[PDB]
Order: sequence, then C-alpha cells, then structure tokens
Amino acid sequence: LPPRPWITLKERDQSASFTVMCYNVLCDKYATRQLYGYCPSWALNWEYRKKGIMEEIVNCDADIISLQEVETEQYFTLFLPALKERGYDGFFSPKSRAKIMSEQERKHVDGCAIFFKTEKFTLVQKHTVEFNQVAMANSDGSEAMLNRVMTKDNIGVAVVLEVHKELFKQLLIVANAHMHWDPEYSDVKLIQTMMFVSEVKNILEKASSRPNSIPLVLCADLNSLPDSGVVEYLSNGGVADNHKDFKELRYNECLMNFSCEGRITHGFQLKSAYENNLMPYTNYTFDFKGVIDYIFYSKTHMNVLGVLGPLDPQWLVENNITGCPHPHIPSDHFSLLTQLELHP
Ligand SMILES: NC[C@@H]1O[C@H](O[C@H]2[C@@H](O)[C@H](O[C@@H]3[C@@H](O)[C@H](N)C[C@H](N)[C@@H]3O[C@@H]3O[C@H](CN)[C@@H](O)[C@H](O)[C@H]3N)O[C@@H]2CO)[C@H](N)[C@@H](O)[C@@H]1O
Repeated sequence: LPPRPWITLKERDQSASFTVMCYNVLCDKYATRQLYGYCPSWALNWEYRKKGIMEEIVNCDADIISLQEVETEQYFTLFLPALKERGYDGFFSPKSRAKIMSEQERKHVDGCAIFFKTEKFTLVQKHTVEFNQVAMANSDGSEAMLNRVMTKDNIGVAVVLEVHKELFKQLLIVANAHMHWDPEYSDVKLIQTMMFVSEVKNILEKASSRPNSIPLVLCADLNSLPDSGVVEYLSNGGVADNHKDFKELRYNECLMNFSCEGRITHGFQLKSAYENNLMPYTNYTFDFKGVIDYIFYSKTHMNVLGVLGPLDPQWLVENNITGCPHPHIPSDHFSLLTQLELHP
C-alpha cells in the first residue's frame, strides 16, 4: 500500500495554518459479508481493521479530525485513549440517545467525533444537532417532514474552538455530520443539511454574544454526489425551494424555517477543499464509487494550501481491487485531508 501523494494548491503566506481530516471509518455493525462479500472475513473483522484505521489517523496527523461511524464503546476504549496519547482531546455524540435499547446495543451505536490537538486549540463549546428533533419541531404543515425526515435519527456535532494566538481570541467552529444514506431520499439529505447549517448558524450567534465573523470548517459524509441539491446548497449559499431534490412537497413553507423569494439561503460562503474532482471518489465499493464525503470551509476566512490526493489508481488496478475494504484498505471510504490557511 503506497503512501498517498500531496497536491499543492497555493503557497503558504509569507496567517494561521492547520490541517483537517475527514474520515468515515466503517463501523463494525455495518461491515458485513452481505455488503462487503468481496473482502475476506478476517480483513473485515474489527480487531484487524481497527489497526489500519488507527494507522491511517496517526499517519495523517491532522490538527483537527472529524470521524463518522465511530461506535460508542470504541470512542471510549480505542479512539479517545489513543489520540489522547498523540495530544488530542475529543468530543463524541452517538446517534439514537432517545431510543430505548439494551446496555449492549448502546455500546454499538455509532456517531460522530471531532478531535483537536490541545497544543493548538482550546474547546469553548460543544453541541449535538439532532436532525429528528429539529425536523419534528419544524414540521407544522408538512406530512413529509414528519413521515420522511423526522423518522431518520441522523446527527451532527459541532465544537467552537479557540485558535491559539501562537499559530499566527480567535474562534473557529468545526462541524461534523453524517447524513441519511438512501439514494431515494435526496429530500431528507437536503433537509438534513439545511437543518445542520441552520443550527450551526444559531450556535455561531451565541458564540459571539458572550463577553458571521467566525470561520466554519464543515466535515461530513453527506451521502450526496457533487451534482446534488445538497452540494449546490453548500457551495452556492442557497438553493431554490422548488429544487428537484425536494421530491415534493418542494415549495413547502416549512423549509424557510432553515432559510437564512423562493431561495433557502445561508451566509457562510463555503467552498469544498477538493473541488474540481481532485479525488475521483471517496466511497469505493464494488456497487458504488463516488465523492460523497466533503470538507467545506469559509472561503472569506481561509485559503486551501493543499490536499491529500487519491491512492494511486494504477496500484488498485495492478492489485485487482474493485471495492473496499480490502486486506490493505480498512474502510470503504478514503480519508480526506486538507491544509487550510486562516486569515483573521
Ligand atoms: N447510487 C445512489 C448514491 O448512493 C450513494 O451512497 C451509497 C452508499 O453511501 C449508501 O449505502 C451504503 C452502501 O454500502 C450500501 N447501500 C449499504 C449502506 N446503505 C451503506 O450506507 C452506509 O450507512 C450510512 C448511514 N447513514 C451511510 O451514511 C454511509 O455512507 C454508509 N457507510 O447508499 C449508496 C449505495 O452504495 C450516495 N448516497 C449518493 O451517491 C447516491 O445516493
């Protein structure tokens, strides 16, 4: 397994630089022979894969790490203890807090974690966004909001961090979400994204009023290709309320609850670190290969200096690798890694 390359996109000036990782590790619960039958059982097994997962994370050595598919017990016994030793602290929330289940099932619920190096950042606030609660609260007048959106218990997490002056009070919000997966539910994915951005803006308003100005880095497994309403909404500061992906009700007035006519907008002016298909895919399986993971950043606060390019495709060809995971690749997603430059 050859080390991944690095694409330089812009030189360092000559004021704060830091790196961000985004990585869906593939949780044990979903690593089944049914879905990944082309991978031998011994290489699917968590006791085997978790080693490759930790190696990938250690090798990337990112200042900030956003993971998806982190199982609750594994956050507390594997990811946090190990990354504490590398100088990180972390924030984790699982999905399904409100769902009733046994002690044993609770250990295996997955969720999102953000880690940050404490020599560079200090935690100011931490937040969990429950898309099912936000949908329920904004569902008046929409059966679809209640039937299709509220019933999915996906989440995102966000932290407000202090960026230490030595790297140049400067604040930074890092947000990390994992959206619903089903290709037939583009509406849910889009609404979940608008709910998340909307709630992050509410978080940001309450980070400022404590004696628009705060940069955002948004990591996510959006389960959405670059041509989707989700990515258009994130990249262009808004989306039409009649966008095809809303699958009717399109023009529902309930969408405007997230919406700051006909356009649902946000003011974050985001850009994707990997735009212009610098990786041809982020999820790589036999049945599906495509870009569905993203690192977005406030383009008025930050430059992209570089990204970690894709695993060499001739290597996948020579080794006949048509899907992941694989004995040498421990997740069906490739990690994303970017170096950003923050100008206060
Ligand atoms: N062809 C339609 C496309 O599907 C893509 O996603 C693919 C994949 O991510 C997703 O399914 C994947 C596939 O392993 C297989 N279908 C089992 C399982 N559902 C898994 O979904 C899993 O669960 C999480 C739940 N939260 C997902 O967010 C996460 O990406 C994934 N680990 O559905 C697609 C099937 O591969 C993208 N959503 C988008 O490109 C478009 O919708």
